[PDB]
Amino acid sequence: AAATSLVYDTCYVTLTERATTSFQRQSFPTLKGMGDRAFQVVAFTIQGVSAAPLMYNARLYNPGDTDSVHATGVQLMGTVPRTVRLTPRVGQNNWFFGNTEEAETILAIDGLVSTKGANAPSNTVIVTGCFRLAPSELQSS
Amino acid sequence: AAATSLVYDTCYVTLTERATTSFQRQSFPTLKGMGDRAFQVVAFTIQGVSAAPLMYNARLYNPGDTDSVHATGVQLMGTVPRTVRLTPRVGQNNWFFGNTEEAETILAIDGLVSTKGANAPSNTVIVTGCFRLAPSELQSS
Amino acid sequence: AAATSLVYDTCYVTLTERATTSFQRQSFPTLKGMGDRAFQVVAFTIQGVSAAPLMYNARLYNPGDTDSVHATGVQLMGTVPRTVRLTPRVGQNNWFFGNTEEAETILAIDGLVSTKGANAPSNTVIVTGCFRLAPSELQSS
Amino acid sequence: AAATSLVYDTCYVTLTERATTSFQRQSFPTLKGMGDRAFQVVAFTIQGVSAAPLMYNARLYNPGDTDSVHATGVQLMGTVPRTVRLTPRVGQNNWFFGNTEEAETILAIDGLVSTKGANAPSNTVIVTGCFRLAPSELQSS
Amino acid sequence: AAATSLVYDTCYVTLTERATTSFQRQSFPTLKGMGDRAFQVVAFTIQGVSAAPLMYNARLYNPGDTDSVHATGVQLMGTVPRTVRLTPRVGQNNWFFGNTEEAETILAIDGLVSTKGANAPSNTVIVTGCFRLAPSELQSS
Amino acid sequence: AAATSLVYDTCYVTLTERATTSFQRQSFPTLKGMGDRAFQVVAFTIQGVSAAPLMYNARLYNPGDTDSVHATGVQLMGTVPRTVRLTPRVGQNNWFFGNTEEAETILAIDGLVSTKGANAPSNTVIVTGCFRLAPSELQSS
Amino acid sequence: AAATSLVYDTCYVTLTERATTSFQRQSFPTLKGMGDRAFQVVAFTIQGVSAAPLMYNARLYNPGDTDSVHATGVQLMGTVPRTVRLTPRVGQNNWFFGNTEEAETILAIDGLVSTKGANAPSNTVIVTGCFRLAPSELQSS
Amino acid sequence: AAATSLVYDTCYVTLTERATTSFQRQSFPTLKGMGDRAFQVVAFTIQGVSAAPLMYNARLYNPGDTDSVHATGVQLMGTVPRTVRLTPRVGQNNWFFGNTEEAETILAIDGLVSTKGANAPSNTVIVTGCFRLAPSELQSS
Repeated sequence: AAATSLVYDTCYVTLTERATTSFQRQSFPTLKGMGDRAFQVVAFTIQGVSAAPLMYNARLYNPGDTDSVHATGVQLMGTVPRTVRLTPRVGQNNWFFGNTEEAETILAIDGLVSTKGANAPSNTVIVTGCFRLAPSELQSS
Repeated sequence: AAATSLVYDTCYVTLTERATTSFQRQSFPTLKGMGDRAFQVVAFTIQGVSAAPLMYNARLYNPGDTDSVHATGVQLMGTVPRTVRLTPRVGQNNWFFGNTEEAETILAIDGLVSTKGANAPSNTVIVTGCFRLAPSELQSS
Repeated sequence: AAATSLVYDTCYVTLTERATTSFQRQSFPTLKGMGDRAFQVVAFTIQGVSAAPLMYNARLYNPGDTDSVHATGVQLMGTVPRTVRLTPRVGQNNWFFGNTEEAETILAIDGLVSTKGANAPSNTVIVTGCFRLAPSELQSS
Repeated sequence: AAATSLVYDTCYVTLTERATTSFQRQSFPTLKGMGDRAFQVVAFTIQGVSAAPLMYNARLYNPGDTDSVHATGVQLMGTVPRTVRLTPRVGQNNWFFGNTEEAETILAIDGLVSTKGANAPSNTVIVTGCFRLAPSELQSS
Repeated sequence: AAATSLVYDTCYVTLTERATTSFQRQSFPTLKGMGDRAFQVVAFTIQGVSAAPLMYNARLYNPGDTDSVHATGVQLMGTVPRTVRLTPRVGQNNWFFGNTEEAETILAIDGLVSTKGANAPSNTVIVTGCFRLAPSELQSS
Repeated sequence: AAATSLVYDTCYVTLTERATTSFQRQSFPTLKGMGDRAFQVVAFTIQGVSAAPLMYNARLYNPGDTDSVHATGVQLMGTVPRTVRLTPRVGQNNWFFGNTEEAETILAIDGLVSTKGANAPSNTVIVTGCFRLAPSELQSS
Repeated sequence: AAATSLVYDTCYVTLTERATTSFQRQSFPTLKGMGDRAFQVVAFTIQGVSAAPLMYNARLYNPGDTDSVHATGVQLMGTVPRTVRLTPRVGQNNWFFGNTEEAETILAIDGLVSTKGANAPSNTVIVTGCFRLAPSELQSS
Repeated sequence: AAATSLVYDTCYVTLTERATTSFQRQSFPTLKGMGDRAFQVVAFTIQGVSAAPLMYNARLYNPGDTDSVHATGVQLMGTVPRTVRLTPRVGQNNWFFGNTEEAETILAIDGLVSTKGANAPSNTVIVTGCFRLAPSELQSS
């Protein structure tokens, strides 16, 4: 019997008006280089500052889905950091197997503007994931 | 943070002796036209009347499965409405992502006869689903 | 007996100085495409950010009224999201019948400026409605 | 001060496959001939027998609406009486003023079939309303 | 969030034998000049003195109704003030939107005589309304 | 005996650097058009946003005074709404008689700058008064 | 309503140094011949004896995954039976639908050696699965 | 030590007037294909619908008996499903060894008519068995 580990990884980014920013396995330091060991999304924390009015929407993906099974819903962005926590419930947190490709999408954050055609002001978003890890699937000699 | 909504949708149908009736996303009014927002099956209620002896079997599908992961098992049909409730347990209720195709199967109900080659008498079945809905995955301007 | 469903829908917008933004049935994704089934306003949540000083006033309409029966009263807008909740009491929440036209007004938000003739700075408003839904009024075959 | 009266009225009918049966003020004996005194729907009880499989859907109207604000949802009909009770909640029970026209619709019951083009078998439906009555609006001499 | 105000307004009148006296928005001082802000009837108090036998009947109207949804029922009038209180229950107190026309009817009081063709003796009636007020629907600059 | 009513009225404004903005009877919708009925200041709520550093000072006047008997003291203004409540104690809340002139001053708000000769940046202030109202002083026929 | 059955199935094997032994649906007697009825992994018990030092690693697969979502982690093997229990948590136990192919992988056990190129000594492993079974998806006549 | 499994299997049928329908090992999906592992009857549930008056009698057999050691006794059949549960007590539930032949009889249901020579109307019967299973009797390599 080998106990499950728990880790917090974190990348960040600047959002773009009519675009979606993808956070894949490679986006999270530890997950990117931990090797062949499965993992699961426990919770995600999203902090966000924008120089001017601006919205976003963080969406959690299940492994191999073409679209997100969970989301935070549009969030406003002020000139001050504001945090939102996304938590998957049953059926929104299937485990990603050990060999999940580096480019696999985990969390995607859409950028949105309320005035047609407008462009996103300066803005930053810090995304922190909380993941469980099953035992390493080691190689024999 | 945006709370999960809960909705009851309902279609119906006449079953056919050696056929399976599929209830897809489009079969449920609200789900059909709610747009890009994920959902999950909470419970299903099946009512059924048959003019003569006749059986059926409601089966719950997970998203994208070729076969059902849960079922009610064959049920008899009398000349009076009789209700059965199907409830998914963990692993039988994965969430369907927001962009799930309209033709995706959710619940399938097989029609059965106990005498070889016989045909199904007049019969109706009312199917009501209970679904959870994640936040809408809106578009930017 | 068929239980009432509860749903959260949400659109957003940029307000204009001496104009009123109308949120009609079509403005809410689920309501827009759920078909012929009545609904009622439970509560409305309004979040708002403005790049510079700016006011607004959300007003709830009863079905078919020429004017709003409830309102939040003018609200100030800062460079940071600030939420206000509008809740109808008895007589301010009559049900909208199933066939309510898509263009029917539910919530209207006026934009206001404190200096004569001034124009509204960049601003966004996220509006979330909480609605009850009566059973679907289905068609026969 | 004059206390509110409470009355139970009741008509019945045979439903038709792709038609809607309207129960108007005139359909209820007492309401039809009580004169100029307002009233309100408290509850409705619907009993139903059908010689063969058949569905129906009772829908409550508010005064002067073009469509129903409440409904029971489709109900199955067996060869034995089965009762359903419809109860309006706030916003679904506005009072009908004393001079409400005899032809005003209160409850409408749709008839439905699960097989395209089929016809409704023998069937009866007993509808009982429970209404509150405000004081009579009498005439002077 | 802006709290609801509560106000007591009051007009009076002499009743006429086979006539109905209408108390419209303009009849109540504050309501007449408060501007664009919705309101609701909480309770009405009616005091009445008559030099000789005489009856009356106060009736509450919902907004835009052609007839009253509530009433006190005929009341006798003595040579001494006698008060009656009319209180709307759910469905008899819908809110009047902010722009309700000044001539809109709220309470109507019928005058009645027990002897055919007789005329009403000297009489006065003091009517006091209790109303809730939603926030003012202000104009922008 | 006629109970005292309680009302919330509200106007707003943009402040000017070395000027005082007066809120008179006419500035409050209901008070402006309620007619001949006395009133008293219960409390005042002042919200304020400023695009840049800026101060203000709300001062309550007694009826007919040449200067304010109460004040909030200078308040700072940030890029986010900040509320302050002014409440009169005994001797600072004398009643204004029914015929108080429309131009009578109730609350005055001074605008202030910390750098000599500087000008006030964009700014808005929402002022809400809470007033008690004595019975209407009606006219005879 | 038909209750879920619970079954224990068990196969065994000799592990090979740099190879992975797959336990598919066919490997478990009952599952192999039970027909079209879905099932789920509850727990797995692995017993193991090795004539000389030797390691192994049991890994649980979700249905249709290319890699395992759970594992026991490398385990040592002595000259005496030693048991380890593998239990899936949420997201590691999705149900396998009724028509799951006989060759579908459920549990895979890797064989490992600590000295490069060495070969595995005599060894046996007994694997017992605990599975839940949904109702049979029967055929009509 | 290996725990006993518990399974629910279920077949169905149309009964014939003066005939006995046998449910053998092969009639139950799981039992038919589970291989060499003994089992025992825990309980049997029998549901039954008949288009017209008709009787039946379910009888439990011990392994290898020429006649049933337990029975439900004649049961009436209505136009509505009616369930009966048969439970063996000690001496009526001997275990069937692993190699029990597929054609071995477990439960037999006689069809009966109350009028001499009459024929059975349309009818269906759903039979569900509850069985305990001893460990599999596996083969060596």
